[PDB]
Amino acid sequence: QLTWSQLPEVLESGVLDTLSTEERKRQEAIFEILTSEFSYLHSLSILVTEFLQSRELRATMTQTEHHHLFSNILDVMSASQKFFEALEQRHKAQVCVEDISDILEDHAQHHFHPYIAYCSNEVYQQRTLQKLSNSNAAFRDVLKEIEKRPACGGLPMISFLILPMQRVTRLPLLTDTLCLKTQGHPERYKAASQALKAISKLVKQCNEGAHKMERTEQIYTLNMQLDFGKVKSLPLISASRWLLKRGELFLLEESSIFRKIASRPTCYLFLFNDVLVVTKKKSEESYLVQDYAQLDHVQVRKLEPSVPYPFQVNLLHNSEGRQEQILLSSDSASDRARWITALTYKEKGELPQVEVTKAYFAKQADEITLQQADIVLVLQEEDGWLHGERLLDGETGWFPESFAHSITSRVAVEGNVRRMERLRV
Repeated sequence: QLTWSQLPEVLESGVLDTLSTEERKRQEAIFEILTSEFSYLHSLSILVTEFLQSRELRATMTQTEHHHLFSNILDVMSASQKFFEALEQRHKAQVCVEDISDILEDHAQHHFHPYIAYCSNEVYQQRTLQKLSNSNAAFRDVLKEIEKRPACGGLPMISFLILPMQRVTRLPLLTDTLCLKTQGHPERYKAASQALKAISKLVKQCNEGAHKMERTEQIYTLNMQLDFGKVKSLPLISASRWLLKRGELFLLEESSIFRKIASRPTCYLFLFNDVLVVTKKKSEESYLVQDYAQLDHVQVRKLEPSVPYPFQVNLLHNSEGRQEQILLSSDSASDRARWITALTYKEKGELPQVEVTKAYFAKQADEITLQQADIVLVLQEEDGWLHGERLLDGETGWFPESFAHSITSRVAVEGNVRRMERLRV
């Protein structure tokens, strides 16, 4: 609750009477990094004490399941503590802290490596929790009882496990504000900038690691599931191929006008960044490929209108070297837009800006996870869904428009745009 200005030691010193307002802000900026860091470190300790070190929870899982669930949280927690400790000594030593940029850069360059591993392991962590919740009875019971305990603060385990990822994404914002407020001293500003570059570099490494691990898992898992026996074999595995969107769609026939809303034939699409694969789902883990085509040679178009939201996918060069047209429909206007936006994947400042109001977690390959106060540029709006590019890292995704509110005041708008340029890769 207390701010640096309200801090008892700062009052007794009475440095307030003679101190530039910008410096008061630099000290509040440094104080925010330390105060935010402690709350996270405390939240990490709850995760370690109530969940990681729960013998009963370990008893419900296997030696291997525990590693995926919790990962190197002990290593990540240890990294956070040493960092807070360095910052704290500076805070205790003097009423007005000279610099913390040296600690910011040093830790990001040499001691923040655990975050990259922890962030990259998210794909496994998520699937491990889901498998445990859906099919492990013993797990569900024990976790609820731990969640009921007062220390968790009636926060669920998942929200603790996502905290390291959230902090590292916000570290550049806190360091940025410092750079803005360190402009007054020339020598310090350069060091503060050194920090943002190192801090922003670390986020890039964590973001890339998450993508490499997640796409590598998807390409191997999908490679087994897609059965290319009937058609000309296509090598799916590649270190470059990733999944744009997957989904079931309704097959449309022009032969019959009188369609039904029951027992409608369907097809399942896997759309990769460079290839579209048309399959028909046999099991939950087998899909029989019917055709495929390079995204260079795929056209998409809305169909003139029941079975609403129809669209036509044209394979100009198909698996057999020929041309084929697929007529599909979806029962969601927003869903059709997401398929067209993906299928046209190959194809500034006047971009409407929105600010996240409620944390949103991505449920699909299209979507982009967003936490509160994240800014997102808006690219397309359809049926209550916004296709947008995250201001912090440039990642683009869909999310419901209900989680954000329009920012119209230019002074804010152009501030975020000028601010995004500073952290732009």
